[PDB]
Amino acid sequence: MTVVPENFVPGLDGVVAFTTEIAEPDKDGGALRYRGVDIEDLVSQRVTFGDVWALLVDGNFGSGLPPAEPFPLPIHSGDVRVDVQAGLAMLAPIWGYAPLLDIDDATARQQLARASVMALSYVAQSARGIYQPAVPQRIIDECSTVTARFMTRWQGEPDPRHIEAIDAYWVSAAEHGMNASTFTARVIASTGADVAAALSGAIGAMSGPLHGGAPARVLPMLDEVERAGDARSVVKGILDRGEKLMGFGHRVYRAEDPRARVLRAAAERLGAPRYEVAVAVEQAALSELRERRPDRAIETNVEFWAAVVLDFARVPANMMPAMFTCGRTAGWCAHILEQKRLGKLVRPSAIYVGPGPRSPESVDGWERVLTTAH
Amino acid sequence: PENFVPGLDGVVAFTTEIAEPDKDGGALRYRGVDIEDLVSQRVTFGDVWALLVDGNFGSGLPPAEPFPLPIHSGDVRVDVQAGLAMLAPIWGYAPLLDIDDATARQQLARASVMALSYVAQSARGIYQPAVPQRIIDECSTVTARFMTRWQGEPDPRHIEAIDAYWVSAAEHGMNASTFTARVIASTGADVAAALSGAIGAMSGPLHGGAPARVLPMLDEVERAGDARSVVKGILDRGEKLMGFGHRVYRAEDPRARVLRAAAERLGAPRYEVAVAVEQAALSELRERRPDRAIETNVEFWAAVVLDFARVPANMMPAMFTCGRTAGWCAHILEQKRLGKLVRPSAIYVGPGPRSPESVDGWERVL
Repeated sequence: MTVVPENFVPGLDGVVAFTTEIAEPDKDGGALRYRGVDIEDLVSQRVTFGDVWALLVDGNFGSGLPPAEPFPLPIHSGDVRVDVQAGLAMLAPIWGYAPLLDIDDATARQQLARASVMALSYVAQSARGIYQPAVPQRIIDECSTVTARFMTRWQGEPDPRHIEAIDAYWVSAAEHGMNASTFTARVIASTGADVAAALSGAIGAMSGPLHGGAPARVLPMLDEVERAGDARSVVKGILDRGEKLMGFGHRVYRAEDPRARVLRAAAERLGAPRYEVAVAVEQAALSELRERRPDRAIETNVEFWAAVVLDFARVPANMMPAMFTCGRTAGWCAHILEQKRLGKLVRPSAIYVGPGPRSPESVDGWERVLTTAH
Repeated sequence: PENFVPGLDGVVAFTTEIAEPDKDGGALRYRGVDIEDLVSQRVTFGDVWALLVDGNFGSGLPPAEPFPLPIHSGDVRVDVQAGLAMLAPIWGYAPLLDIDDATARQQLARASVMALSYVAQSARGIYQPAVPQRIIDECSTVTARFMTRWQGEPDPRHIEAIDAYWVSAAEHGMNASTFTARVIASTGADVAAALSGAIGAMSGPLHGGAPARVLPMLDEVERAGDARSVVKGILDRGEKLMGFGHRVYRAEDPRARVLRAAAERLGAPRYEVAVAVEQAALSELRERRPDRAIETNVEFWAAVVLDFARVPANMMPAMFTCGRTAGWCAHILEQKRLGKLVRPSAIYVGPGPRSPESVDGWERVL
């Protein structure tokens, strides 16, 4: 049994695994930048998601995400995350993706872009479901952005205001430093595996409820406030019965999350019908939490306004984790390529603290083991 | 960031009670039990799966249920990565966060044995009819079921060789696939999603541990007839000698020793040449660097044993994956009970603030 080092912390909390040039969540400064470019300037100027993908991955504009080729989704599992996780892995043999170790940066960059947009197409197809006929490719070819193509392939005739909402949300959710799925993408890429395998594994980590970042589960709250007309009494009733206010908690940035601000502004600008009730809930929830526990720094989670914006765009609640996955594909691809250029296998250690040497016959249940001596 | 080393190299990420690859002490132990005891006494893979996962004997891996593999991608690794992921909706796998240990353990066993069944079906391929379940039901162990599902009528000596290999390969401490399994599990995801991602990381050529590509060497020696000449020849033409190198354990890898013994005991036809190649390779290498500890890679005898059991070279990575499912499942259950997200950090060193207009290609953005 080995001694545990004095400085050991479980979960690698606060342990630096990489340096990165991709994006800076400036929590002290209250700002988020992608390759130096402020997120507010990207969203406010309505830079489309396909261009922000290229910015994060390449470090500049000029080679946006291309449209998806026609490819009917082969997986129908009843879960969107499963469909895209399995379907992406299956791309490597049919498309001829070699291991990352065997290809140059340019080929890796092309495979990342080709697979990244197919992930969005797969999500749109899986969301539309098997009980509807597909949207013809020539209808989707009318669109001029990838986001508009995604909304058309899914909804057929989407409101242009809802297309704008998704574009704001995806840009705001594209990248945010190291997290379990970004980390998983880099670990798999560090083995030299193909890019589809890395994206597939990252989707698996994204699906975990403790990953963080998924749109908050706030729709029953906003329904409870619509029908009662009083946000503060609802907010107090939730807290007084022992429940938790979804979408609010400890600060992430110094104060307001810059992403929460752009999504509140988008919901306002695009006229989301739930906007006022959501703002009334925000005021009442911050008020109640801040006087109940005035030592804690409490702020609105961006995830609160993520759910508002997606609900506006007609995204069902059980589809919101998939929409988060779709925007984060930009950051996943940027980190995969950065990890490719790094060329270092990720390999931490483990310390053994279990039982010492012992015979099989000393282990509980050995008598219930059948072995042949033929 | 002064003398910072990326990739968590050497950083301790977990403590574990599962197994001790005591390389510097010269022994491998699964829950304290020496691997040589397990293999020499012919403990079947399904019972070692339980030992690693539970910490005790008695609740072996169950047989797979009938379930024709739905993914036929041309890549066996892809078939099982995707197929495992698809198990969660049809089987009702809730996230790890939402279930108790007994339910998680049950789901790990059910999916782990389906992975073996999927590999067996993928390797047998779609151009052959499936083996009927009633023939597979005649088997008394999971490894026997695997080789029956694949080969239809497997030689029992070949089933024994596979049992030896899979137990030798079930677990070996922290590596990229085990680490990936733990990270995914630490998010609270379902166990199929963790095994699926682990298979992705396992497929990378830098992962390490897959059976060595030594069959052309063995081919040339059995043809040319003289091992030392061939070994000299390979080194002299500038190539490297597959399956031999710097020591891994203190001296002989204990998994190498049990795999060689099993090839000898089961009468593998290639055994005599493989032994000739081993002695020649170590002698020739020990001559060229006399102050270096040189040992046979276990992966050398892995290829010999697998080739004996009629595993084609392109199916050896999947055979390695099959065995390692036991360690993956053990580590997922341990991560579950640990209940702590794996959240490392990254340090920004990129450009400072700038406007979108100043960025190359801004003239192309609409």
